[PDB]
Amino acid sequence: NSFVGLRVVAKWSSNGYFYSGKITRDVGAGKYKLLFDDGYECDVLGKDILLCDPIPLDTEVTALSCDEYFSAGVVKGHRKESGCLYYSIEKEGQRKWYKRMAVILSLEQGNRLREQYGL
Amino acid sequence: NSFVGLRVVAKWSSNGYFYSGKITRDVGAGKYKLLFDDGYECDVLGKDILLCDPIPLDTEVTALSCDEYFSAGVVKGHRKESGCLYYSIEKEGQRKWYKRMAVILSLEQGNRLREQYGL
Repeated sequence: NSFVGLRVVAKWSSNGYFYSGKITRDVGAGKYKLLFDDGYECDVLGKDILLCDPIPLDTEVTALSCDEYFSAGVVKGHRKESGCLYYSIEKEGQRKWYKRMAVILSLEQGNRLREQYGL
Repeated sequence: NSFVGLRVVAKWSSNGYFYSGKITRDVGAGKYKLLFDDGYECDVLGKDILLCDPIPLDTEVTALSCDEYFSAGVVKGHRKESGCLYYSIEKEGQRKWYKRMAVILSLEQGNRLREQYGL
C-alpha cells in the first residue's frame, strides 16, 4: 500500500478546489505531504486527497482558462504527449484540450469522487 | 487610487512562488485580498504583492511546463489574443509561449522586482 510518488487530486484549502499534484511523502495519521503541480508543497489529509492519476473519463470537472474563466465541463478523452497529459473537457457541447494543471475539481465534484477514490 | 481590479503577481506562501492573480478587495493595513488565477482567494501583504499586470519584458521568470518541469527563462515578448495573454519566455536560447498562469516568479526573481513594483 505504497502511496508515495503517485499523482493525486487534492485540495489544500478548507473551502477550495481540488488541485492536481503528486505525493512527495507519506506521513502518519493518514496525512500525506503533496507537492502540487503549481509548486506548492504542503500536508493534506487523506480525505481531502483523491487518488486519480488519470482523471476519470466522463467526470464533471472545472476547467480553468483565460477565456470562459472558470467553466464547468466533462472529460471526454485523454492524451499523453511527451509526458504532458491533456484532458478533453466538454464545455457547452464543445470539446477542448486542457493541461493537467488547467483542470481542477470543485468541492461538489471532489466530494462526489471521494466516495470511490479517497485516501 | 484603489488597487482593486488590478492584476498582480503575488505569493501566498511564506516560502513560495509569486503566482499571478487579481486584487478582489483592498483591506486595511496594506493587506489586499487577491483572487489568484487558480481560484484560490486569500489575503496577501503589500510586500508580497508585485504590481505588474503585464509581466515586465526582459525579466527573469520561472516557466512551469509539463516538459522541462520548472525551467527558468527571460520574457522576450507578449501576445494578448482574445483576452488570453502569453509571454515569450526564452529558455536555453529558445523562445516559447507560456500562458499567464504558466509563468510564475521565483523568490529571488520576485524580490528583484519588489524595489520597483511592490505594494
